[PDB]
Amino acid sequence: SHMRILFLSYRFNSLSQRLYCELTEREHEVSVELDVHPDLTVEAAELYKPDLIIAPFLKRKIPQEVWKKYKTLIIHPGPPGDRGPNALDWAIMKGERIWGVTLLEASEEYDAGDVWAYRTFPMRFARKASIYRNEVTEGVVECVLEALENFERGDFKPTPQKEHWWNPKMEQELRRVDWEQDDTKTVLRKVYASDSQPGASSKVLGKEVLLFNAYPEEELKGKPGEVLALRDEAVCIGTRDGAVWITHMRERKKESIKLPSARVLGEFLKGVKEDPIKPWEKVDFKTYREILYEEEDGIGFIHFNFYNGAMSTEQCYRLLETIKYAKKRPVKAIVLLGSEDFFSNGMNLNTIENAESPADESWRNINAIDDVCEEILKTPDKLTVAGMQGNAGFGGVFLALTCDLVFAREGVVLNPHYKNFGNLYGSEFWTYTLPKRVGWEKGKEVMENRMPISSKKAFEIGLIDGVFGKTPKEFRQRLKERIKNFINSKDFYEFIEKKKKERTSGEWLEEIQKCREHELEKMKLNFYGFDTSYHIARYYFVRRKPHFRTPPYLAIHRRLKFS
Ligand SMILES: CC(C)(COP(=O)(O)OP(=O)(O)OC[C@H]1O[C@@H](n2cnc3c(N)ncnc32)[C@H](O)[C@@H]1OP(=O)(O)O)[C@@H](O)C(=O)NCCC(=O)NCCS
Ligand SMILES: Nc1nc2c(c(=O)[nH]1)N[C@@H](CNc1ccc(C(=O)N[C@@H](CCC(=O)O)C(=O)O)cc1)CN2
Repeated sequence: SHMRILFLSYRFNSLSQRLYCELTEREHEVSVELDVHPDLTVEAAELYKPDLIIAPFLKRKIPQEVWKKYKTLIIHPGPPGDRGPNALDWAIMKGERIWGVTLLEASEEYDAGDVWAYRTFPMRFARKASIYRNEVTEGVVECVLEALENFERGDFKPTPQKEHWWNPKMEQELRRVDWEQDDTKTVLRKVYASDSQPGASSKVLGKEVLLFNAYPEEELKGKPGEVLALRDEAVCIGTRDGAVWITHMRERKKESIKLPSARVLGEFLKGVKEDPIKPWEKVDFKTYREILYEEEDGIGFIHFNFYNGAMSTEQCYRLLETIKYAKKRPVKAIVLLGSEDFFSNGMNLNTIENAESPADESWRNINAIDDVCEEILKTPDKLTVAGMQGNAGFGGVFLALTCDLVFAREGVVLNPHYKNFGNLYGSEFWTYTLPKRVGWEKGKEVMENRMPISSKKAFEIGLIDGVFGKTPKEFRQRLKERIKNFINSKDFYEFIEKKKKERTSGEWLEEIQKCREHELEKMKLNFYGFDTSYHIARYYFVRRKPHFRTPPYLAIHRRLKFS
């Protein structure tokens, strides 16, 4: 019953990773072939001889030689009968109330194969990536697990499609924001449909840009197209009936880097005044709040919505300032909540690559995230909690591990490792937090593993302290009630008493410092030494360069001892 399954994916993306966790933790073997060349895909399937092929994310046709020989099921992020490469883009642009996902059989015509499973769900008015990572992903997991059981059953007959419609690749002219003609709702719809790829084209201050990560603004009312304000490198732009914040942009050029808006517009933003809102301020209206601090029931909650989970050096210092604020408050616990889509993905590779010296900026960024980690660790008189509502990878996983307690939503995927990105040693005090949780033996195994793990697996191995809730909202409510009941028990004051004794002693203070300097010694060699694999890997990743090989940690079939 344990199947051998081959994934065909354009990239090993969030959906591919989630499915990888769901299948392998059910004791199926999953090998991945990235979509490099049809000839390579033919070879992959003849080497691996899968029981079943699943294509979670693919942008071109599987060759007939493969799907006529091996049963091949393709994910489509739309309901049955929807066909085309940009299903979610069109669903958002058209304002569809209900949407869905479909698992269909490979065929010669795009998205025309018989249906193995499907789920429908109501749409949210939200970024494409948010729909993809939540509703679409959860529905795909259900369809794939259902198709697996039906495949093992042996007698299954898929349903041919009846009604169908085709939506082609959406052109940039359809996404383009015209500030004079588009009200705020229209700007949001266009950016949402284009986020995180490929962006909504527009002209801001006479510059051709692509827009990402929009938020309505209800106070600042200016003139259509006028850059009204700057807040944490996001810009606020007047629309037909109001204003919208745009936090990130990209020059309308090949292989340009997605960056905070202020680093793209740059010289054209002289005279635009910063308009700050401290995270702890209460505000009556809709606006962009990168970081939000709220106190409830003796708990201080810190939301930090860093686009794509990437924490630039400057974002790290803004988070650090909010943590220091919270530590002076009369709360018994501080909870780091990240955002709904990500807890954290560690250093911001985009702002590093864009820096005059990416090596220097790497150094600044890793010291800044370590300063956040050290501030959390040196909190002897309050409980600290990491609540991972969404995925965490790289330095962001070990950020969470500096908190006393780590909890995650069901279905969150963790990448507690670096080795994919030119073998960084990592820091964030992992040489202290990881052995304390799972020991050194199991600790090195965790960081040697280059594949994702679910929050359920992380809990089973003792990497985190609990997993609960199906949605961000349900996770936050359960987390709050769990912490509330703990900080009002006797074991809280007993826990804090032991934490005070330990984290005020010089021996603990000394051990922590030695951990940081050892990790940063290794990291400095990653950044400045003869090996430049980190810099090369960074260049390809941030500029969306295509894959030319599937590495052996993904492709079981491309390993040496294979038969
Ligand atoms: C984007 C999409 C294509 C899926 O990819 P994904 O969910 O983003 O997968 P990932 O796990 O790699 O997400 C990581 C993101 O966080 C960014 N990120 C993470 N850590 C980062 C860091 N330290 N620094 C900078 N950026 C970071 C990544 O750059 C990436 O963002 P990007 O999409 O702008 O490149 C999805 O939105 C979509 O629309 N799919 C439809 C296509 C389809 O289904 N076709 C048919 C399939 S059979
Ligand atoms: N055997 C086969 N292979 C497939 C599918 C299939 O059902 N049958 N379904 C594919 C997923 N859905 C689509 C639908 C349309 C397009 C498409 O239209 N692509 C452009 C390429 C431009 C682009 O990058 O989008 C083209 O002209 O070929 C790509 C994937 C995955 N590969």
